[PDB]
Amino acid sequence: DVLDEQLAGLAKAHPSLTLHQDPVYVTRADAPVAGKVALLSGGGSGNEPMHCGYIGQGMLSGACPGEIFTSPTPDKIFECAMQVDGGEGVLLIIKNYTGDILNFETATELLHDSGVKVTTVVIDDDVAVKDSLYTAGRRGVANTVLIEKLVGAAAERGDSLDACAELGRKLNNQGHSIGIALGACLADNEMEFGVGIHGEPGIDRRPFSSLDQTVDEMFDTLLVNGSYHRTLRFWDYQQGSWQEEQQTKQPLQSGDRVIALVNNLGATPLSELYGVYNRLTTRCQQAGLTIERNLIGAYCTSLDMTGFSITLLKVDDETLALWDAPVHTPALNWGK
Amino acid sequence: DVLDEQLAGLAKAHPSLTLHQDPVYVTRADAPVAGKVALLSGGGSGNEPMHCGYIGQGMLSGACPGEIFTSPTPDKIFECAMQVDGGEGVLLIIKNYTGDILNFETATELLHDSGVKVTTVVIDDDVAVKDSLYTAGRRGVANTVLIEKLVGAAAERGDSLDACAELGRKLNNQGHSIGIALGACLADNEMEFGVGIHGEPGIDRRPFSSLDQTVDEMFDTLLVNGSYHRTLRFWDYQQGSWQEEQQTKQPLQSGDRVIALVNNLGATPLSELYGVYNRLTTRCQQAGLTIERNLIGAYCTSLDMTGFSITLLKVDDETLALWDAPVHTPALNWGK
Repeated sequence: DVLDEQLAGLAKAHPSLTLHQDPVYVTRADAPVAGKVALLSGGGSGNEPMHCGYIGQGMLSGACPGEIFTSPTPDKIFECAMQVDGGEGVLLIIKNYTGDILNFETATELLHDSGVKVTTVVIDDDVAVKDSLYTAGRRGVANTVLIEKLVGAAAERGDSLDACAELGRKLNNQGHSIGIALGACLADNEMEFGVGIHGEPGIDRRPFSSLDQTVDEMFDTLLVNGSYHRTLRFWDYQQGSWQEEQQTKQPLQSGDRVIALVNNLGATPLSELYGVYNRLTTRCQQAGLTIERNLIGAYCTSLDMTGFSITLLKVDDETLALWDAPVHTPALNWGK
Repeated sequence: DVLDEQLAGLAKAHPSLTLHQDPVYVTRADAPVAGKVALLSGGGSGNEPMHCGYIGQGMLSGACPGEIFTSPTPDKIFECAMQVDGGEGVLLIIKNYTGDILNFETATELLHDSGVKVTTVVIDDDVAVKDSLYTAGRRGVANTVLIEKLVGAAAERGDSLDACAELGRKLNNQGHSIGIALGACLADNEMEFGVGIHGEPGIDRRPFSSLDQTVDEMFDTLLVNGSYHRTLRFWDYQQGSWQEEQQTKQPLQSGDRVIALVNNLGATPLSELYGVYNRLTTRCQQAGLTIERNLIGAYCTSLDMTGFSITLLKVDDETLALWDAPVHTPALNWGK
């Protein structure tokens, strides 16, 4: 019952959302919104507000929650996508986990065969660990939030499915995240360095000496692990098939302008996140990175894990315009 | 250093805020704003985003943070008030703790003597305990956030100092809060029932059985402890003296329309607060209470305490209009 009660609570708190039953998924109350590319995501419960907190104008059209840390079944994704399609296509944003990849792929193929124009964006921003417990390649973590906002803004503006997907894929190649935990959702004064959002092990356990030193090593790891080459699969709706694409991320470098996300993994005092941000700006300025915009708070949690993550996303004038554009969701709200 | 770093991070993250030094306090960057009543609050650190997260158009003009769970010294309050005064006077919002009461009282007096038109609003919404560790009467807790927004909206509209204060005092008499904790910032499956935001003891320690049963008894206590008679002290700037006023709160009753705040005390998973809200709505509906607006998240924390509080505030059409009015702060943002 607890998950059901939680979802009923969400629907009651937010009349602008619609909680569907049999199967369970969540959409904007006004879905389908005709005339715009629809954005859809989803994944396990326990990462709230990701993704149901991001449903609204300028962001997601709908989301499909699964069981705790467990991919939604493909029926939820298929039915949600059908519900949100506004005739300009549906963009599926998928975090890189083996379950999520499998279920979103099953749904995507069937959607295409049912006449829905669809394609995909995979998120693999976590720089810490290659081939973790539930992931081939790198894990999809808090950069998903930033990409959902930016691609959400483009869709809301009227950009085509192809333009939205291309933007999503580009941003994914330019975003870098790392997380640490001081306690699971460890010995005294010890941290799990490079932790995942489903409790997966990091690079190692190591001493926690101070907040400042912890940020320093997270920041250093973003730079050192920033270069990354891998194959990602995307749906080509013209051909009606999966296409593999080899792509390379460049590390962040001097001259880069970034959006910074300092994210609470569940149980970190907010005061401490401002201390994290303080050290982050100093390391950014020293490395010739300009932080243009920031988000600080609980945007991609891991239940009640004690820890935090840092995400830096390279941006330009055009992406900043997309950032500044209106968003109206439970977790992010600004503009007219 | 760590407090200093956290405040530096805040100032870096939000250029709409100005961090002052010698003494330390925080104001809107555009303060003093001419032609509008200025709103000021403050208190110990450890309750973030209260109060620095509420600085901005439609809410606080400034805030005076103290040391952890410790009132700001009166020099901070005096100097902050001087800075923010826009020639229409300053309203000081004070949570009912002996330290805060003492320090804001010292500052208010000196402000009046220095030519600043000033008055005060005391918050004593916590229904759990009378005469706690650091409180004469009832503790001031999360309803402070609600009053800050509503009075903030009244001041921004151009209401006089007296109207703003009268609104503040009235809302204080119609707002009711209670909190529980499952872990300090307890035995197995035991909760501290009626905990305070500085870790003060509650009504007692009692079993935790389920989230629904906990909400039931929190809600029942709001009703049972709702009636309250006490003396509150306010600054009469016409007489230039402290004036005692005896006032009585009525309990919420069938027919009342309310704003609901479900508040994370620091380490409760967000999903769980929606579960709390689900049950709260059911009990409200059963009791003839109409929840008109809600806030769910971390608005008045107690460092990394595991627990939550529920606040219900009686409202009417006029107050709902003030709720819906624009607000632009780090922690609360909506409207044009």
